[PDB]
Amino acid sequence: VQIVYKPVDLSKVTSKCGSLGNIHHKPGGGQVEVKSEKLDFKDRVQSKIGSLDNITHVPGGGNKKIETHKLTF
Amino acid sequence: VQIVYKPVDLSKVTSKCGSLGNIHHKPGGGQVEVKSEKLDFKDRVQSKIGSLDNITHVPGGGNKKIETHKLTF
Amino acid sequence: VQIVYKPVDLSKVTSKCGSLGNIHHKPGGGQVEVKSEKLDFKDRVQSKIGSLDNITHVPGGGNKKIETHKLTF
Amino acid sequence: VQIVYKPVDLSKVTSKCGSLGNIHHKPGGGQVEVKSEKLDFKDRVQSKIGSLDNITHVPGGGNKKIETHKLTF
Amino acid sequence: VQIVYKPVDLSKVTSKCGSLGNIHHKPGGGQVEVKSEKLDFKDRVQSKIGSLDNITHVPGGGNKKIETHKLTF
Amino acid sequence: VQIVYKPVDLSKVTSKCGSLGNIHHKPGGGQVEVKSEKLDFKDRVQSKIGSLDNITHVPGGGNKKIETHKLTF
Amino acid sequence: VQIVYKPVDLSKVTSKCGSLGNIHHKPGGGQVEVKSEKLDFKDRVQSKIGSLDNITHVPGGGNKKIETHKLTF
Amino acid sequence: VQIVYKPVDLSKVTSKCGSLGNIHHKPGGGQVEVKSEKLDFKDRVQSKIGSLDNITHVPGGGNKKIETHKLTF
Amino acid sequence: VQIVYKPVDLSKVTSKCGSLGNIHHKPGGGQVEVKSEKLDFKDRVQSKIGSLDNITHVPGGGNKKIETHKLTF
Amino acid sequence: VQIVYKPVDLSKVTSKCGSLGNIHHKPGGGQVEVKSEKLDFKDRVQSKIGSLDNITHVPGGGNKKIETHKLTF
Repeated sequence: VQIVYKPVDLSKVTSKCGSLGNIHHKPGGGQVEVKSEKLDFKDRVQSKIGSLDNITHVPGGGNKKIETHKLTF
Repeated sequence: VQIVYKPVDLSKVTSKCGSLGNIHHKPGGGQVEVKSEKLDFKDRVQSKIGSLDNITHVPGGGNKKIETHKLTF
Repeated sequence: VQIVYKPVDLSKVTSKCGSLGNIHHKPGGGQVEVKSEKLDFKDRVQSKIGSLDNITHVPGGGNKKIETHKLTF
Repeated sequence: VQIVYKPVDLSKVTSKCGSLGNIHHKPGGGQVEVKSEKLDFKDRVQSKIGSLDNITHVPGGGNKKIETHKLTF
Repeated sequence: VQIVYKPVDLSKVTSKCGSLGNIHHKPGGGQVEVKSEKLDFKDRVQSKIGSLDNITHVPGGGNKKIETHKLTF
Repeated sequence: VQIVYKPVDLSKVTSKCGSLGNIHHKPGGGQVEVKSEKLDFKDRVQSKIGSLDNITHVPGGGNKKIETHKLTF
Repeated sequence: VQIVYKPVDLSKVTSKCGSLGNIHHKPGGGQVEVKSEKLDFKDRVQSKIGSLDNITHVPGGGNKKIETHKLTF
Repeated sequence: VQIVYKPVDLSKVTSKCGSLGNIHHKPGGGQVEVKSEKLDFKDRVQSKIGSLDNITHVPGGGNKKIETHKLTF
Repeated sequence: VQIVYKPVDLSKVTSKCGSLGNIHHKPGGGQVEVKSEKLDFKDRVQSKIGSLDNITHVPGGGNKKIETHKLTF
Repeated sequence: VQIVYKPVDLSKVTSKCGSLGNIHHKPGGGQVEVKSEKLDFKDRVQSKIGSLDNITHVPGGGNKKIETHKLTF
């Protein structure tokens, strides 16, 4: 068995941006309610229960390059 | 068995943007309600229950390059 | 067995944009309601229950290049 | 057995856009309601139950190139 | 068995941004409520219960490059 | 008074040239003579008097782009 | 009075040239003569009097971009 | 009075040149003569009198970009 | 009075040149003569009188970028 | 009076040059002669009188960037 694995990555990921300018995120307030009696969690549970998510994600360049190489035998 | 694996990636991912200008995200408030008695989670559960998601995702260049190489035998 | 795998990627993904200009996302508030008694989750459940999703996704260049190479024997 | 695999990708994906101009997304509020008693999920369930999806997806260049190479024996 | 693994990464991830300009994130206050009787957690539980998430994520360059190489026998 | 001045220039000025090849500029000699008695210069004079101009202007790409923006009140 | 001045220049000025090749500028000698008695210069005079100009201007890329922005009140 | 002056320059001025090759500038000798009695210079005089200008201006890339911004009140 | 002056310069001035090759500047000798009696200079005189200018200006990249910003009140 | 002056310079001035190669500047000798009786200089005189200028200006990269910012009141 002879294997060779020479992936040649080169990829430029360019993004210039001379300006972004003013931004405004001014919503109003809102309510949340959840009601139950009991529960039970098992084996890799993930659960957000009740939230108010206000975000302002502003990268001056936010290029997400991602990769996943993987071999197996 | 003789294998050769020479993927030659080169890809430019360019995105210039001289300006973005003003932006405004000004909604109003809204409510959420959930009601039950009980539950039970098992084996890789994922559950958001009740949320108010306000986002302002503004990359001055947000090019998502992604890849997935994979071999097996 | 002799295998050769020389994929030559080159692809430019260009997108210039001299300007975006003003943007406005000003909706009103709305309600959500869910009602039940019980539940039970098993084996890779994914469930959003109740949400108010406000988004402003503004990339000054948001080119999604994606790939998936894959071999097997 | 002799195999050769030399795909030569070159594809430009260009999209210039000198300007986008004003945009407005100003709807009103609406309600949602779901009602039941019980449930049960199994084996790769995916279920959004109740939502208010407001989006403003504005790429100054949003070219989605995608690929999928795949071999097998 | 002879294996060779010479991945040649080169990828530039550039994002210049001459300016970002003023930004404003001025929402109003909202409430959250959750009500139950009891619970029980087991085997890798993750659960946020009740939150008010205000964020202002502003990188002057926030390019997320990520990778994942992986072999196995 | 409200003025807005957003000229969006984009113009490519491309000129490839795979080769120019041999060139020869082999003229002969010539004479020049000027005769007078006196003179007098005033207020932004420009005067070449007597010259032998041999030039070989060979740009491998000599695209003259020029512009002139101008406002006034 | 409200003025805005956002000229968005982008212009590529490209000129590839794979080769120029041999060039020859081999003229002969020539004479020049000027004769007078007197003179007098005033107020921004410019005067070349007698010259033998041999030039070989060879840019491997000699693109002259030029601009002139100008305001006034 | 409110003024805004946001000129967004971006202009690439590219000029590749894989080769220039041989060049030859081999002219012959020439004479120059000027004759007068007297003179007098005043107020920003510029005067070359008698010259033999041999030049070989060879930039491997001689792109002259130039600009002139200017305001006034 | 409110003034804002945010010129965003970005301009690449690129000029690659893989090679220039042989160059030769082999002219012959020439004479110069000037004759007068007297003179007199005043108020910013500039005068070259008699010269033999042999130049070989060879930049491996001689891009002259120049600018001139200027305000006034 | 409120003034703001935020010029954002970014300009790359790149010039690669893999090689320049042989150069030769082998002219012959020439004479110069000037003749007069008297003179007199006043108020910022500049005068070269008689010269033999042999130059070999060879920068391996001779990009002249220049600027001139200037305000006044």
